Amino acid sequence: HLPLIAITRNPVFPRFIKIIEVKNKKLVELLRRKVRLAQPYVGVFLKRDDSNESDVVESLDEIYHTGTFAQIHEMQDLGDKLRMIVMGHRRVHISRQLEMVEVENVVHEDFQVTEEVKALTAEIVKTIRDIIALNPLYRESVLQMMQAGQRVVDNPIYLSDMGAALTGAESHELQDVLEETNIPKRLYKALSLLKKEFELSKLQQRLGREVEEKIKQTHRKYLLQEQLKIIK
Amino acid sequence: IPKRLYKALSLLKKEFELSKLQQRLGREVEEKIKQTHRKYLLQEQLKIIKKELGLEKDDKDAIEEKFRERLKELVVPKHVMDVVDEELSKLGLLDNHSSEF
Amino acid sequence: IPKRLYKALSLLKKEFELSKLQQRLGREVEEKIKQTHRKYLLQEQLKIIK
Repeated sequence: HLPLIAITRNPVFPRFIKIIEVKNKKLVELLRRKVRLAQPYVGVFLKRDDSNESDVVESLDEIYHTGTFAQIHEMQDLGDKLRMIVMGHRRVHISRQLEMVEVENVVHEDFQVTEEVKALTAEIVKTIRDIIALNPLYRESVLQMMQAGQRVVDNPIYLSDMGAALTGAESHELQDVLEETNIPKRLYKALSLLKKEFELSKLQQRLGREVEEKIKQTHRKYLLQEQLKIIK
Repeated sequence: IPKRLYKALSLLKKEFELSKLQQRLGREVEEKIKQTHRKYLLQEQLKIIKKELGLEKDDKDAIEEKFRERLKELVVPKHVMDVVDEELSKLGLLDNHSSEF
Repeated sequence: IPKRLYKALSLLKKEFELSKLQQRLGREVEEKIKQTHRKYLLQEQLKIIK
């Protein structure tokens, strides 16, 4: 029941530490007004097409109905005066933000047989492992800490979200995956997103080795011609 | 001995069958994503051409862009236009600092 | 004895600054060469894709 925040280009994927550094100075007044609460919290939302900070403060329809309530970690202000840390813990999809009413409709229906439902997880983690091996993005200690063989994945949906967060697809695609209600449908799209990044990555590696090997085919023949010259 | 041998083989068969049906569904997903047009892949490379450097300064592209938006305004003919286009190709061949540049 | 230690140490620091200056100068010139050829890789990638 707080006025909307100026997210200012900061996606907070579920189970993914993130930082928010809004440029406006009117939000610092609200951040200083909420230190009195015993259980403080802050929400994180996603922006609609054609981002505009003036529309966030002018109108309240721009922000998506989805929200991510969470608890604060610690304020710092090392360099800037507005450096808050954010995380994605409590997802919400407001029925009507304009008319804030909210409800934790965090559906996670699953069929009784949960045996063949983890076969897709194996493909998601092997494809993500191949994305970080052929296209290394993040550290590999996090993958060894949270393994699928440890039985510590109390929220498979959250771990799948953690895996789908590695994709660089525009925010809209993430919103589209969030709109999906069935679990295999969003997982199928997440796998598709993973391959979608994979195509670009494989293209980039082929292009890099191609240009580099072309440079070598240049200079190696120059080494041969240089040998020719010196013998001449 | 024959029971353990067949059950072990069966375990390999069924686990491979799960991996095979899932891998086939994934190959089909790969086919449906590969349906994405080749323009998207070449467009990714097109963005890579413009996103290797940070700024537009200290380059022949800068001058090429001011003169080329010019070219777009003043309605050049097909001859002089193509002649300056091929000459601009040479200017691309020409060095950033050469005295002839 | 502490004065000779002071003067000898002063000589050590005097050499240490000049030496560090020479290495900094060398790495700077070399990094200019690296940024040259690396930007050549970027412009070459631009060429090949174009």
